[PDB]
Amino acid sequence: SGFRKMAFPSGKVEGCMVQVTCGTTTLNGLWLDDVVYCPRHVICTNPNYEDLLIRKSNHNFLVQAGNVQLRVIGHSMQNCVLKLKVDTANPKTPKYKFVRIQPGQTFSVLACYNGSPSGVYQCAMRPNFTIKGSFLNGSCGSVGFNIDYDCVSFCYMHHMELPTGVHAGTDLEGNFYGPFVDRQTAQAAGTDTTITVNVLAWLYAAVINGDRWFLNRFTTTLNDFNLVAMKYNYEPLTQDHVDILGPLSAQTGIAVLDMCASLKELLQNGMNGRTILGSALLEDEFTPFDVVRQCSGVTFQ
Amino acid sequence: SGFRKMAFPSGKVEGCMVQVTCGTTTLNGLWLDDVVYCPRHVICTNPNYEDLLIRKSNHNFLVQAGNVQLRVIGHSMQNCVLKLKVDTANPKTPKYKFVRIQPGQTFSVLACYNGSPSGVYQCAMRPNFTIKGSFLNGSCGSVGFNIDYDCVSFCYMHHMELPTGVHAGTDLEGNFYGPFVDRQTAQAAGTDTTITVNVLAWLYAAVINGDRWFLNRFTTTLNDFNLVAMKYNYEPLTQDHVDILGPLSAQTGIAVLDMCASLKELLQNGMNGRTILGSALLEDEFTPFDVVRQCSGVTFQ
Repeated sequence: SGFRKMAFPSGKVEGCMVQVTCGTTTLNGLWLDDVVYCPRHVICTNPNYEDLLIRKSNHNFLVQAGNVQLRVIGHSMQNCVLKLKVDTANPKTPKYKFVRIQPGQTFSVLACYNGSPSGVYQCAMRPNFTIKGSFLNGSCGSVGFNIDYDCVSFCYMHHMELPTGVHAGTDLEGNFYGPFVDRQTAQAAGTDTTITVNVLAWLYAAVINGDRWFLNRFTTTLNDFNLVAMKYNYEPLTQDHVDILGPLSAQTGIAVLDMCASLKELLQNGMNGRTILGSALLEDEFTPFDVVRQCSGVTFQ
Repeated sequence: SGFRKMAFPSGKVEGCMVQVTCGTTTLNGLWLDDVVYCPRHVICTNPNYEDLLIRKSNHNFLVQAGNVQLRVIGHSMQNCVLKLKVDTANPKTPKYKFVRIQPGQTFSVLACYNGSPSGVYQCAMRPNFTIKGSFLNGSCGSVGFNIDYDCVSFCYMHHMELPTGVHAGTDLEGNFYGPFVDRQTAQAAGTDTTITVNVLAWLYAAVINGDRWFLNRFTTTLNDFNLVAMKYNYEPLTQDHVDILGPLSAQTGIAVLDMCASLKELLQNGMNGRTILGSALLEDEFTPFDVVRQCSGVTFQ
């Protein structure tokens, strides 16, 4: 029992983190097999990166894997990431994939500086394709990831901070999440919404942990819920969401639409100074999979 | 910018986690050099563990380090932990120490099942010597830890769940945190308090991140604060706490006693539907060191 914002063990990823220096820019890179991936705004000198990359040489890129120097024998650009071919394959390369996630899905972030990992935390891809991360100068190139049994699914590379303090970046093929670019504009985040299906999974987690004060006798239809959800800036709930919540409904005997009715009441009345799972807010950064994982017992390696 | 419940990178610790089986009991153990540490209630068959350990043989203890079997060549008891001497030193042994923490200090937990790490999360040692963790059957033997540069400071081994759903365990010399024992009684947690000095560090983190709505013109003395703190079940604030907050006071120009006055007002009025750092509650599981680390940029390895 208990419920915590939990991240994946980060060891498999620590073994891939390296430092990349060019000119007076230093950031983090990801070393898998014989390629080092990093953001392309590491190249020298409003931008046209194809111009700038042709005016460059392999020997301009310094790459540190701990103490050991790494010898760059080739480069190329893929969308907003840079691929630096080095002469040594990473012996610590885990089984991996490059995977792009959907708004509402969660991943773990390994924040890094100068190639040295600093910390690990859990977070979600907001519906407006930002993430509320924690980053300081030099964290460029840190990656986000999930782990399934023994395989590391990389889903995110960090690129920049937006004026509101939230963060933006790309998948590992170099394609940005959301309408952002790797050059200086007045870009801003769109207006965000709350991830409805996740709030309901979190409520099931509370029931499984002995909080039931918010439960009620009422029920409601999908349509009448969504009418109330949109009033409070909540995502619509789909029939697929109702199926994905099925297993959690079974374990507790609370029908999905019954729990919707409790959420409707919580939105219309607030919590009256009570708390759920140690929180005075409705939490939306836990998916149904996350809740089942933390209450059933699944491990990895 | 941004502020997140952050844990230490867990790789150095994953390399020490092993599985220990005896009789029909299976739990996790910690493998450093040529010793495997694990809770002693793994021994067979209200208890007297010295009786039970003398009726046992090295070959009763099965130890799995991944696939490889480990050969137990000796055993001994240290307080509530068991030391199992094996014939192989762990090549992945990091530089480490065994260190006992104080209520109010934080550490990272690597939750484990059958020797396989499952997840990593941050938490605090409550003033009543419990921790609000997340654990399921089989997590016995998982450890908590801090990392300072390259050295792993182990501070916790998990032992049991208490009737309220909170957790209890020992340091790595086998001495329990708090008035709990490794046998079945009606033991319960004492009444808890809120960690005052941590709430103030969290408020400084909010100021550093652009939340200032709770700041005020007032001030207050140490004595008049503590009179209000004790009313709301808050720890007393000491002059040492005021010194430890010094550097954060400097960075922001908010005098420690000025911020106390804001906390006094927050306690007497509530937040009026506003939030601080994404939270509708006053958070008390971040220390001054934690806040400086996450806003200055210190890494490890």
